[PDB]
Amino acid sequence: LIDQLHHEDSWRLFRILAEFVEGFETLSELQVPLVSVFGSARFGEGHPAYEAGYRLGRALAEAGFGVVTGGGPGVMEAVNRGAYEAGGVSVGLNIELPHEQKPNPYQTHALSLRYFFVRKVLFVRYAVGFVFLPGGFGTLDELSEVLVLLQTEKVHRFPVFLLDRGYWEGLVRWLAFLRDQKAVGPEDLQLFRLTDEPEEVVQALKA
Amino acid sequence: PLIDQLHHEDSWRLFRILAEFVEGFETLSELQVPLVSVFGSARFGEGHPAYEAGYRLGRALAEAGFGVVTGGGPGVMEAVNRGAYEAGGVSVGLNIELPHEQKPNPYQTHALSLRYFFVRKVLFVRYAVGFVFLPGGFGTLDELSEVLVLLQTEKVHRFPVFLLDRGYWEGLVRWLAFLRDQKAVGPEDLQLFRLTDEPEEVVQALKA
Amino acid sequence: PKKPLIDQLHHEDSWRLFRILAEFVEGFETLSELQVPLVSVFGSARFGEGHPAYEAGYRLGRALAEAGFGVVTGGGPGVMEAVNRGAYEAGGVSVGLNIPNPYQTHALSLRYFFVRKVLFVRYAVGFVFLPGGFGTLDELSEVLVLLQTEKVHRFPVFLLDRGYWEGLVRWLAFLRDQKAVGPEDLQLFRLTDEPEEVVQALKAE
Amino acid sequence: KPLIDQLHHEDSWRLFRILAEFVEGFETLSELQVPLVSVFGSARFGEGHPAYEAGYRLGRALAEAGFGVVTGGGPGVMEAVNRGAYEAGGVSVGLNIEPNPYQTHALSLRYFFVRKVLFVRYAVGFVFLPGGFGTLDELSEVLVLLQTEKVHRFPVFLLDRGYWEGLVRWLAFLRDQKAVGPEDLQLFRLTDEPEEVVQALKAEAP
Amino acid sequence: KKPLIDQLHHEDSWRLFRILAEFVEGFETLSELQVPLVSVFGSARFGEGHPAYEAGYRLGRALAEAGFGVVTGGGPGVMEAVNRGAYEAGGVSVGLNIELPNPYQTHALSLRYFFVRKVLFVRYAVGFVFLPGGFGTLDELSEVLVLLQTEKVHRFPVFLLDRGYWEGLVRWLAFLRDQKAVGPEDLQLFRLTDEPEEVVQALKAEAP
Amino acid sequence: PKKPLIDQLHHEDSWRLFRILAEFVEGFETLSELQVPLVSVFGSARFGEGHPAYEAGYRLGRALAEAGFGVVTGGGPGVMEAVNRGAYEAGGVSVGLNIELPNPYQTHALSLRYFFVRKVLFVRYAVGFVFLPGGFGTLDELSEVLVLLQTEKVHRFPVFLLDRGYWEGLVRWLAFLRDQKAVGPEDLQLFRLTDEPEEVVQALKA
Repeated sequence: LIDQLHHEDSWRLFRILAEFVEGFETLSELQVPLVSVFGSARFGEGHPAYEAGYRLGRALAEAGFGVVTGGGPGVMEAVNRGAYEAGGVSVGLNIELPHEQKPNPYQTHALSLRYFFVRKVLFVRYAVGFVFLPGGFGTLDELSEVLVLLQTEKVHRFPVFLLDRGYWEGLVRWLAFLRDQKAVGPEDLQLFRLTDEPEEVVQALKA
Repeated sequence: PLIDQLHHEDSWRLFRILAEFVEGFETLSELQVPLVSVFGSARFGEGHPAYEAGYRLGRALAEAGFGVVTGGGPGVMEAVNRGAYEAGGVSVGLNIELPHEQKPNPYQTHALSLRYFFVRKVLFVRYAVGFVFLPGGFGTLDELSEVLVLLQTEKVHRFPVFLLDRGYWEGLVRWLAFLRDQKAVGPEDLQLFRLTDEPEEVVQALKA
Repeated sequence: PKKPLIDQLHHEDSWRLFRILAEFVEGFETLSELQVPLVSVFGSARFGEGHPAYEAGYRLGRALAEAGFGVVTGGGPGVMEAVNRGAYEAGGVSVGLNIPNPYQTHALSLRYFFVRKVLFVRYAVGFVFLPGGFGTLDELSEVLVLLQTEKVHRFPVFLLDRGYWEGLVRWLAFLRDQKAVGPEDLQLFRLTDEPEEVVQALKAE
Repeated sequence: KPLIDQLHHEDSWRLFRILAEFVEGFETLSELQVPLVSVFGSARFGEGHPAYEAGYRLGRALAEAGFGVVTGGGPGVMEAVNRGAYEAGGVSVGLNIEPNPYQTHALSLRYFFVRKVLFVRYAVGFVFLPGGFGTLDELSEVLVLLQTEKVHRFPVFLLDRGYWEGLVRWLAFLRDQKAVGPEDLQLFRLTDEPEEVVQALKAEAP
Repeated sequence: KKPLIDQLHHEDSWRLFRILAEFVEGFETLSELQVPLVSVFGSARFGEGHPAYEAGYRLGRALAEAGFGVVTGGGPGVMEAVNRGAYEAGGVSVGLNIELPNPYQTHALSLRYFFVRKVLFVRYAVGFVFLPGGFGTLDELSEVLVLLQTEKVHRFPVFLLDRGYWEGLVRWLAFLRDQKAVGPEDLQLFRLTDEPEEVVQALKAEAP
Repeated sequence: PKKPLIDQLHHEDSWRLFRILAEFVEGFETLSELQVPLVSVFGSARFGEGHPAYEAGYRLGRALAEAGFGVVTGGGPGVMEAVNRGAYEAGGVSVGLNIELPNPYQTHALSLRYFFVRKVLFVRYAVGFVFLPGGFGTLDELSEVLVLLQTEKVHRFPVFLLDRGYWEGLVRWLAFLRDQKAVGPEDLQLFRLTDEPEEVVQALKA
């Protein structure tokens, strides 16, 4: 049987298990409500998405929320920074990639994960809401994931916001096409909300 | 006490999660044919273009010698499992347990029932030699965006990714091209997938 | 081909063990959430429609349901099916710990027999045994040991059909004569020919 | 508070204890390098009793024929079996339940169902001597497992014709009642001589 | 012919689960004891007749009568002396046996890993007594001193029986403090004493 | 108020144990993929630059890296840093098994949370072990090594104590243990005293 359980590669589960445990340990003991935030790892200082990210972080911490990001560069860094400097709780769920990049230096708690799926469960398990700033493959990845879990009711409902109407217009319309094709329910597009103001997102969560 | 702390951690959930991973590995590991993950709408039934196309793809892959792995649900997944099943090929369903349960189709040579989307998503890639996305909705988009990420960042081998039915994906691909003009995605990232109208082209690429 | 269940376990394959643990977790959630009092019943898997034990099984399930109790069986054919059927058709809560008859309100799907053994007693308010073979003797035997050694909370145990249990009960009296069992270990179970005497007894506790 | 009643779907640690016993038991038994015969008998019949003498001689002969013995590790007949095997230079295992001095290998278990798996997992044979509830409990489980094929097949022997007479005659009643298959009673053989048990086991082994 | 440690590999899951099992059983078994636990380690070679062995018995018994439970490495020699003394006195006698066990243990733990045994030795100890021994005893003593010095475990008195036997070692340790290799109060982590009675005496002076 | 590491181990918190198991996994992976022969080295964490111990450490590291060996230390300050620094600066592979809850001369810096995992990592791939003047930590590591070697719990490898003058008292006392018969005849041969890195290198070479 040595060959079977080998091709089974179950030993990979020790670390996967270590990652879940630490994650539950760390996130479950936080005292403030957690808001998961996402955005481009590539939009740095100056970029509208970065500035909006920093303002989002700041406002969330000053409202009592803690922020959970991938702890990477770009708007993630901006969001961690905004909440960090404001003194709020700032979590980073760092993913280990073949083409790394150091974790931003604005994490109150920093978790280092090897698997996206563990990182994904941790983004949802303790969230009172999710906010998506302009991003790329990774951001769409997270979004589509939350949409499914909500639409299918696998996880309790929670507010989902997409910041910057013009950036997301393209996706929203295709989703409307999906609704026209009857691929998604008649009320499924109301699972998320578009806005151009961070302040508006925070007010909505503050309730 | 710590009893409260351990309670908030809610780790007893891992027993089931682990059982599903272990069972999933034991099962898929034993299969002896290259496995192709296939996705499509759970709502487009018999008669619908996506369904017929799915039936043809399922049948073609089995003929070529591949086993198909789907979410075991209705619509295109059913058609894909059926095409494979009826051509005598290995047909796998990674059925997901939902609040408003859809019934598992009857065309699965191997059926697994999972409570967790993430476990199911892992089993979908761990043993795949390719991915085919047929018209679908939120469920399909979620699988597509996940695999694209895994390929873009290179966490898994760059196996072939196909999107069947050009006109259907047009909106998404154009928006992705916009993500490119914005530099939110790499210059070559749109080459991670191939858009096509011909099931034959997909099977041919996988055979090659 | 595929080996017997127990033999599929190898000291090398440790992760496989979590499949057993998860079965316990799931089983405990499923049965503990139920609020009706749960009475376990075991009996022959070969006595079908028209057999005395089957008819008795049907009357028992019915009476138990009529009384507000829930019944827990092995979920198979024979007197087992009779009991789930009698309870089920009377509007009672019917549970089956399946290793399946179509008379189950809650059908548990279990891979391991020993998890079932634990589930039969973890929430038991009583346990009734009807005419059966090895499986029934197996289950009765374990229940006596478990109670005799106090590995589980105490509950009444009834054996239905005096003539049928006769030989075994007498042999047990012999074991007591030999001093293999304690002075009052045979007081762990009660003998009766009436499903009504079983329901009365349980209601009285 | 009873062991079973302490089991809750949320108290993970109690579930890990079950895991721990499965791990240490499979690890210990699997590495033994002699065919393993399980033995069960009265915990109450100490030296002087005919079952004890029978158990002592059985373990002895077992050890001498190159078999290892696996008992519950308690007093009485179990002690006698371990002792007879131990004093003959043989491997002598005790699956102690939460212990006689004649155990070359001693396991500490809290969960009965785990011990029950370990009793049969590597069993090449199973012998039952005169006993009480514990003995009836183990025997009847082995027969169910052999009957429904939940474990590889292995011989089962009952020792002391006069003591098991009531139980056997009744199993015949069961077969006649047809609550048991035609050759299900054939799953075991009733005997008086421990030496033939060992002889028959050697015959069923190459 | 393979040493325990060399059999560990990141892919050999079962051996890592045995490590898991030893922690689970070790912590459960010891945590449930309702008597103050005092760990004792000494020569596995010195037998009946030798002072160390004799003193082990007095220690074992005196501890049991003062209401303390004893935890030893569970082997022969002085280890067995302590187990026997406490046991025959009706006290709680624990053995952390290593599968390289004396019959005087109220609870016998089967251990294969030296590092799991080391943790279990101090996890619940309210005192540690060291009798004349060899490599094993020095090893366990060094461990305790480092864990205490370093605050890796809660504090507890440490006693060394037989001022003569330990003479060479304590002076060398004194040399270390002279050399600044150790801190100003690190030699205070232990005390020499000639009779078991004294240790049980100093112990009785503890938590109210 | 938090407590010392060990006291944070509760019997009810079973899942937290996988963090330890994961640590071993990662540890075994990191170290086993290295191709250079790994020599574990231990010494005082207090003796810094200028202290004979530190200077001896630097030369030992240099000597081992130049001879082709990779060094493995606890990764801290004092003689540890000295050793890593000597090998690192000589272009050798420098490894530190750091307990993080680390000196700048490490090619590979492992981050460990459990000190007991580290103890296994110090010997699992050891081709040899060198101990320099130190205190409680060094003696603790020496003892464990001697015990694991004595009872053959790990493959044999050379153990060297550098600075005869400093180890004198300990070695003298150990000889006393042999007179007392607490240790075996050949047991003291498990280690060797030396006043120079070069003897260590010529030895490892052979």
